[PDB]
Amino acid sequence: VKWSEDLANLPSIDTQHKRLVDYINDLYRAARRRDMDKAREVFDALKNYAVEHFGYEERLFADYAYPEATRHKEIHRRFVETVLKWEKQLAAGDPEVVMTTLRGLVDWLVNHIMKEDKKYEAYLRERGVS
Repeated sequence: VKWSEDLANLPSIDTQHKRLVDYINDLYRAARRRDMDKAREVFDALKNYAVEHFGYEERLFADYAYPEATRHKEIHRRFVETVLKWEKQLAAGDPEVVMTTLRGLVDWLVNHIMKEDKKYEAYLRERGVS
């Protein structure tokens, strides 16, 4: 996926978001090849990685006393909860269910990056974060 100005952010953050995009692409690859065991494998990995990327941002919020840390962490938390629900549907889902889930993942991620993560960039940049 492209990297518009809104999606853009701190280099180390761009690196992790792009990795989420890679996992998203891998998930589409599995569905495409109609491999549900691989799709479930990738989703699991996509899930753990998102939680670690959230934890990385949250650690930055802590380190630099980011004012809007509370709201942001709760948004992160709700999505994880959502990802866990989606995860159960893949147990008996088909390539179609994978694609619908994939669309939800994409819709949330892009909106989140452009509207929530973007709020912390200037703040962290002016404090020496990269």
